[PDB]
Amino acid sequence: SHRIAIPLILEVGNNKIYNIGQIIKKGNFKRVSLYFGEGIYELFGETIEKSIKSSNIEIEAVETVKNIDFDEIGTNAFKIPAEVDALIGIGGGKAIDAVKYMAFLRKLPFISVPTSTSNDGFSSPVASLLINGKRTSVPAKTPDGIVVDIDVIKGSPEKFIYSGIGDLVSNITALYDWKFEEENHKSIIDDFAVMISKKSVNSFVRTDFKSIKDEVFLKELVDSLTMNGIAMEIAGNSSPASGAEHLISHALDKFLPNPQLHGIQVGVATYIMSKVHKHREERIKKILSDTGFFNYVKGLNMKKSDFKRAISEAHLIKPARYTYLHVEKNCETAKEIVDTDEILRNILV
Amino acid sequence: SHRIAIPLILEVGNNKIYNIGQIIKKGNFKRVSLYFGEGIYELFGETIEKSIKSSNIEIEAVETVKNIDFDEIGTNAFKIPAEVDALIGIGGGKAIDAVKYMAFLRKLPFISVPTSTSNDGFSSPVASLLINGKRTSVPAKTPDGIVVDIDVIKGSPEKFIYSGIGDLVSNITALYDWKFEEENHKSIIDDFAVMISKKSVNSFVRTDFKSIKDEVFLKELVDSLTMNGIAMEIAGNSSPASGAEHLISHALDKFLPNPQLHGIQVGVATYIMSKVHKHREERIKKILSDTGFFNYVKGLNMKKSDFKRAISEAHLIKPARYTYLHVEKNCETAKEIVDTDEILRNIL
Amino acid sequence: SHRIAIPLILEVGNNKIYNIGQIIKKGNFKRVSLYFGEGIYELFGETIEKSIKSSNIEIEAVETVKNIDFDEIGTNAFKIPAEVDALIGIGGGKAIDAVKYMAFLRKLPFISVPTSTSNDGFSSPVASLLINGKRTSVPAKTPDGIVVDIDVIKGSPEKFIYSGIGDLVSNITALYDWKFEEENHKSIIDDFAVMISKKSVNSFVRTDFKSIKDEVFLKELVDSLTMNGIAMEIAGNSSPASGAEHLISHALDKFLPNPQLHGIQVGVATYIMSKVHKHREERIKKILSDTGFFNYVKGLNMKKSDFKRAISEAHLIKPARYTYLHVEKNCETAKEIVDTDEILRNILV
Amino acid sequence: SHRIAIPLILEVGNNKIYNIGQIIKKGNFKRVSLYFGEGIYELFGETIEKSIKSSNIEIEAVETVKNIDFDEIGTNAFKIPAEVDALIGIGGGKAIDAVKYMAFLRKLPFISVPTSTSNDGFSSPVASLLINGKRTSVPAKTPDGIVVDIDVIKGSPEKFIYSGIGDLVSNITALYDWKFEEENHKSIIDDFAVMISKKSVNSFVRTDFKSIKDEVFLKELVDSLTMNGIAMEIAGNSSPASGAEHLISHALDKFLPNPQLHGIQVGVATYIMSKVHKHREERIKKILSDTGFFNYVKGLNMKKSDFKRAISEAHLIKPARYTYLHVEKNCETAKEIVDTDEILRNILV
Ligand SMILES: [Zn+2]
Ligand SMILES: [Zn+2]
Ligand SMILES: [Zn+2]
Ligand SMILES: [Zn+2]
Repeated sequence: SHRIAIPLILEVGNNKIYNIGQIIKKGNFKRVSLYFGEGIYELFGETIEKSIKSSNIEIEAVETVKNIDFDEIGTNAFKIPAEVDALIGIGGGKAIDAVKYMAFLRKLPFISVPTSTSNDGFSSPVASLLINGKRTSVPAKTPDGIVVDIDVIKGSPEKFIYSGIGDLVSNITALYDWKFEEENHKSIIDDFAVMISKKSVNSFVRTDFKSIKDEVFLKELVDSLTMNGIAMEIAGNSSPASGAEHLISHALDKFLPNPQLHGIQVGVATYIMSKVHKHREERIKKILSDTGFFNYVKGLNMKKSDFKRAISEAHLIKPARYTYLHVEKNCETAKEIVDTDEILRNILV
Repeated sequence: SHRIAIPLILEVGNNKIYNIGQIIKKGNFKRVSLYFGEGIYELFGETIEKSIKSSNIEIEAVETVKNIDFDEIGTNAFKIPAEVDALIGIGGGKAIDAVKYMAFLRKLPFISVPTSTSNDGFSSPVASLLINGKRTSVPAKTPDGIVVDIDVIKGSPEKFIYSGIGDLVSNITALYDWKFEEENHKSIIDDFAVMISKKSVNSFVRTDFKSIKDEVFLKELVDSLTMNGIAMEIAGNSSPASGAEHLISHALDKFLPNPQLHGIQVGVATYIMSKVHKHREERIKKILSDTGFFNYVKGLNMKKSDFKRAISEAHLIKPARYTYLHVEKNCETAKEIVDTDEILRNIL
Repeated sequence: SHRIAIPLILEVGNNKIYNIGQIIKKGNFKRVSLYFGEGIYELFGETIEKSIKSSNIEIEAVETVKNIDFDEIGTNAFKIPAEVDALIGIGGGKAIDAVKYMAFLRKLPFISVPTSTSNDGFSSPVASLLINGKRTSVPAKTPDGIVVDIDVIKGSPEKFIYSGIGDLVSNITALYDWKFEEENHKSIIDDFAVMISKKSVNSFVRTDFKSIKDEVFLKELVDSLTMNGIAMEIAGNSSPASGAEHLISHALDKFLPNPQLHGIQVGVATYIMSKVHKHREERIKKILSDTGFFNYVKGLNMKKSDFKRAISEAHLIKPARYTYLHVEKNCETAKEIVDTDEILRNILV
Repeated sequence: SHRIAIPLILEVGNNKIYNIGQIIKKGNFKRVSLYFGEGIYELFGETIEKSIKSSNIEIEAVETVKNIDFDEIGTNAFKIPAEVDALIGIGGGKAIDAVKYMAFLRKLPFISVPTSTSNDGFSSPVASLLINGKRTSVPAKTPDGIVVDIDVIKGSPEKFIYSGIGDLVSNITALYDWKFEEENHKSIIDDFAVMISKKSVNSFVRTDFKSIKDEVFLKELVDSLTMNGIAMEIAGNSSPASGAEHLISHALDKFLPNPQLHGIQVGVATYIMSKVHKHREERIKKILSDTGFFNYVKGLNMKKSDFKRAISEAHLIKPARYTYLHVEKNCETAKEIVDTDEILRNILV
């Protein structure tokens, strides 16, 4: 008994920041507040303000987002003046998630304007926040508008792109777990959500590329991450884009003091789960190699022992689900993979 | 650009508590947590648990709700185990609103089982909580189920019934303000929401009654309060049930340390607004008199001065709206009413 | 897996016809066609046209509705110019149902402006048409707008009001059959649909009245009939307003050459079913007596034998349902009622 | 003020016919009727029946669809027994559209099982029928389920594949016209609809292929055509997949006694419109050449003069729209293209 809110505004391409005003006019907002990640205003602020003001939209306030702490977010949410019609979030994944959550708490339209794509948070119904010092995924609301400027994304640090590659590829293992879950009568698949998620991913995986900062490559990456969010909205849950691989990453977040980027953790987890599933192994290996994902991850010195533990505790994150990692045998296989596999032996310490 | 979630389960009548298990089976919940207001478990707890367990539904936890403090609610919300499918709230208005808010934060189905009807919180998309020590109305989510046992309601303290009468009669003034707002191009009316809110209220207002603990009376009261909540869900905002009269009450809440029951404040506010509107004055006067609402309110010693200030600050609660009290002249009229009116001179 | 379209426009009261322009402006229609029942334009046409034109809405065409024949309706439907945004139907039940069906076939918004209330056709998702010479209830679409002028209704012939009373009171038995059906696992009740249908009916039944042309009485009658239609739209089927009593009437329609008004047949059927249900008998008897419904019906000379046959064949109209009349014993009881009951002995031949 | 019904069931791939029973079980249908196009039962009937019966679903009737005449369809619609829960249509485009329309008239769930893909009728909310001897597109309802078996499609006659290519490629010009329309304030674009239609098409256009009976090629063709229909359902109108190119085809249908396949007419129209738009010309030329669409069309001897007339009359099909062909200048340009263009000089007489 669930309701679907497909975003009204979807713009991925060139020259978007400059035209943000005309882009969001479709929402009929009279009065907005802009929330910028640190340093972001210095880069794009004036242009964004000019653009919005010239589209005859008033700006109540311009603020900076400094953290993803649940308490500070709730405080700030209720500080938002009652005459505000809409929230605009401009920045990285953390900034987006914070503003998204405020809009959720105040039941306000939210426009997502990410300056990087480290994951699909910028398009989805879930927010990643700090809850009692621990990074945690919590229900929020899907953005009403998503505006991604590929020029801006071109300029982002490569860590965020690798992170995005990791969160995208996870759709392959997530869908497999979802099907396994259904076969075990522990859920029901949403066919359309599967179809779009699958199409987004397969489009990306097939795209030729010279480098990861390639415009065509980035446009495909962003389109798919956007799609993933909408697929979640359509399904009414995270399954289209979140399976065991995600549960592994969430488990890591609960005991590591300094977890790596969500996308990075999810990517490694996806590789692992592919070998456990014995499904789409070559595709996943190829994309994560060819893009330099594995290369990059080696430099981070993630521990085998931390993954082994996350694998064991993955099921605790969503105990009513039934992924491969809700089965003890599959956990042991997963752990044996982490100890044996050649790529892992290389990129993990 | 808004989505409507009409509750799946609606049950108002006799022998509901005992059958709560079969009633909620429709939701297909596998594992629930029960939250009881203080003293409520001692009264209905065992029965409720038995009923639920016999319908093959697992109970993860049974807890007590001790406040409506936003911080504690958030803390408790994120303590709810991940395997929980649904939240059931059993108790008074404060208890219900707390559990409802947790369900909102965790995106979980919520079953509302009120043991009193002091207001339409038990059926609506808004929660009344403490925010920085101040009672404040905040967005939440409409319950997925509402189960009201009229026997339990029969046994509630009269103060909650009077409160309920007050929150119900407010529909009359709210709808008028809403129409005024539309005429001033500051919103658009949702015709269906107007229809059902109007029907619930008119049904109640016409009902003959010996006393306020009359079963037919109570059943009507509860039906309308339930309707009000669904009306709000349908409209996508509070306007079907919340106009200037409510803005008055919310304004009182911001400066009074010890506000009265929402319903009580809203009732008095409704009487005042009727005279300002010069609309349905006799109906409102009659119902609030005949039920003993006014008598009851006299005993509370609410101050004329507090109402006058609330009237002046009502507009600040929702400055983008356009109720009668968003116009200075109508505020002066409202304040002259509080100083003059005979009933008010008596009960304030 | 079903979608709900609550009407955008709902207006029941005084001075509605004159203000039809301003009332429908909310729909943002640019170009409409008006369909009038026979004689209806003579009464209200100029006013309606003036009002619409003065609200800056173009009128493509003004036409007359002459029948409820399915073939003529389809032909006329596809003659509607492609530039037409909306259809307005002004007249009696047959006229409304015809225009409603055209709007259904062309997927056009429909505004219902009934000049009588012989039944809830003016507010519901079903149309009553002639199919192979037989009156038949068929799926259509709920109006987007309903505009009922109580002054116009005041002036309608009494037969239509009695018909309306009959179609309204049927909620009581329909809801009982629906509950019975659920208990037998042959359907699932929609709680909200039950609540509103129940509230509309109970409001009406309790209303004091001097005569059936009383303004307060008519306003209540119209509100309820309107509610009944919306109840059906909400449930996604007819059950909130259509039970065995309806099946009886539909069965009569299949073998009678000259059936009486839907409402009239339904009313008598409702009385019968109340006795079969042994539920709300006194209320139903009281309302149908007090309003003069029974006295009116006596003049029509409906046959006991026709009702007995309709009772036997009721189940054939909807064989997958499970009302009381899907059980042989209850049919026998129904027939014994028609042969015995004092009121029926007086008002039927 | 419009409601979206995304299909519950979407299956495109191998071994689908045989498993139709398990596939449709998700719909919880208790009793269905199967409607087969001519000759189709002989090919797949027994298997389909077995499969359905073994999934514990009753089959009320098995019938043959013999045409797309509106009158015969209405007659047959109302002959469907009241206890039927769902209609299953198995066959070509005409067959599918006929059964779809019956489901529309009886407000019944519909499962689309196409044995060819000559167009996106099998996934969309519109039906192509004969109205007064003229092929005409009319509002229906989107299927509740779509089941396409690529093995079956492999074995279809090439003319349907070429037809499908033609109806698919039209998305490129349709979207351009839609944007033009919006710029002229004559409609509002649905961003998500644009995104999926665009993604389906671009996926197909990029797919390498040996032949048009290539399994990967076909799977992509079918996925996109499926997507086009859902895009239409999402938008609440046909614009995502129907622009001037379609208006041209529909205009041909109104004066030709023997029109060619919708898809074929649409494909040629799409080439023409691309040159008028001066947009995506090379892509469209490449795909229609490389697939052998143009060579195939040459054999049909469509007349230049017919296209010129269709171009002039295109606007009459939907006069309230504002496509390029709602502007006189663009019409002469289109007509000069038909007289001049090298490809057209070759493939048209
Ligand atoms: Zn993720
Ligand atoms: Zn209230
Ligand atoms: Zn009826
Ligand atoms: Zn087409």
